[PDB]
Amino acid sequence: LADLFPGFGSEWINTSSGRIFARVGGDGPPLLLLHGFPQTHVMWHRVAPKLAERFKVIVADLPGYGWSDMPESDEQHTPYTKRAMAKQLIEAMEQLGHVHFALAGHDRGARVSYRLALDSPGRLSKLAVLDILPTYEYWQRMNRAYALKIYHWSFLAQPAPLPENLLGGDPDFYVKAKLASWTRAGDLSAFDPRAVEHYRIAFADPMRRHVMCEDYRAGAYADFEHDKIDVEAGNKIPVPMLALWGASGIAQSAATPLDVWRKWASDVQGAPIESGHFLPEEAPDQTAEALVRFFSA
Amino acid sequence: DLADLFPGFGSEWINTSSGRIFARVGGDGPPLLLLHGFPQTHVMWHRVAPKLAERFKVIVADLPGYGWSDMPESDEQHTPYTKRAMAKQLIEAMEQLGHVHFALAGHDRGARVSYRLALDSPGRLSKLAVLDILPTYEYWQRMNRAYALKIYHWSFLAQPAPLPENLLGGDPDFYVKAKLASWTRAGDLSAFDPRAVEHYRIAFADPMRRHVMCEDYRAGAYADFEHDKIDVEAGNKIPVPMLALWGASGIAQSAATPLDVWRKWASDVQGAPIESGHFLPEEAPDQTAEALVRFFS
Repeated sequence: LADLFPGFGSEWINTSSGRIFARVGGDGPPLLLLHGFPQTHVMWHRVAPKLAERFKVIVADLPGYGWSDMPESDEQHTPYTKRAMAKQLIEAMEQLGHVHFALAGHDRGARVSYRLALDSPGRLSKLAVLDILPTYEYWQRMNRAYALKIYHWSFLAQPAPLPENLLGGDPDFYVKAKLASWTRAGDLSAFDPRAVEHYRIAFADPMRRHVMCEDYRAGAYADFEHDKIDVEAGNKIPVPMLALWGASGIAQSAATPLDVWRKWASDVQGAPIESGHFLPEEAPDQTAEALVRFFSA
Repeated sequence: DLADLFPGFGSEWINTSSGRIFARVGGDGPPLLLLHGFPQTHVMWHRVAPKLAERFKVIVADLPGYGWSDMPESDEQHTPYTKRAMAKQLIEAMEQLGHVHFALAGHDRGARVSYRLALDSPGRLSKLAVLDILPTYEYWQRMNRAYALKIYHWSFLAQPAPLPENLLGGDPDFYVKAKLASWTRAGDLSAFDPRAVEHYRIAFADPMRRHVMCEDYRAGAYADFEHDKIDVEAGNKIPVPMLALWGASGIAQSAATPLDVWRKWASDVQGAPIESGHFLPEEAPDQTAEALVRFFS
């Protein structure tokens, strides 16, 4: 596997729930970058160097993803709930002395991120979420069109071992299919092939696949419940927030992203980026500039 | 290997313009066509058909593309696996037997053929029974988080080929047994005759058969929904006396109370829950068979 972060260090961060792997580079204010599915921290490899000019960039594999440890799950999928992941990453950052930091997340990582901001807003200076709406909003908008678009939300959340068993026949196919299907172009061309290999290798591990399903199971159940509590309580993220989404990404299929995020966040700016779902890889310069601009003031 | 679960039934290969329909035929008296659904074949009627065959000419047919019926070549609109097209094909099959006016009971996909048949060509039916379905429109209209999770396969199997085909190829025996078991009240395969499960497993082991099933579900997401929508919007009602039976633990009762739903679709509907999961004729053959004989005779 290629080193896609030339000059970044590699940290194995102990937490109570297992080690978090991260690449760490740059200097200045701490900025944690979180990837999503079916990716690993290397999806930031085109934007992290630009970020590392201005920030101490921590490019972490989510709990259970990539090279991070995989806490054993349970019937409530607890360690793979975004609430638990957020707590674990808070612990990780505290291990580095970062008790107040900036956070950009994409996909599942963005769900960790906004849940972090809801649960522990004092930990965040600013938050950026890339190509998501809250889990609640996806489920609340789960009509025929959207159930077909993000079928994987309900397929991967089926009880184990159903998705695991189907995924295990040809894991390569499914990870490449998801990478390809959510880009603007509909193929793998946006990705560095070395990055694709990282994703594919992570996906080839049945335990990693199981964790991804647990993530999606949490997404269907506890995460939704946690979000539901907050929306019905009118709890809003008070952390200044950037919502970026792909013009051809997932979030904009569900609804107008900024409208939605304004219901969840008191201080949110937003911009589309001409991109499919994989903003930092499909549109690295535009994503990097948006993030630098936002986190720099 | 494959047991004969209809001793005394003939076996009929019925030619149609779209390919052969396989059917077991028994009994004498008024014709009654029995259509199975997914992921089964005609043998799912093996426990109720003999009781029916005491009063009816019972034609137990494999749906087009299912079981041993021929598989018409599909197209970009999945036309031959739309319920409208399958209904036309089964009408043609019944005409080959000289049955232009017949009784029809369908389960699952077969019940979708059956009510579409009833909407399109109600002059063909004396009486209709649908087992454990609501119209396809109603499932998509009711689509929400709970139903998406419960009938995730409606959106999974409707994904563009070859995604569900490739995934189902990951563990087809597991998948068909998982569907069979998970939709029963027991949660396991104990309600089924092992020889019937073998029929379903063998049909499901064929990749072409699995592709047809996906074509059926693709139709189910697109054209079938559109056809149903036209009828809802035109206020078209099934005018054939109909019986809606559903499993107290079945697929229909979760989304909406089936008789109240079917009354919006049918002018003359009676209904009863059956103490069973989805597979009424196998989980509750006596109760199902009683209801059907009572309704049809």
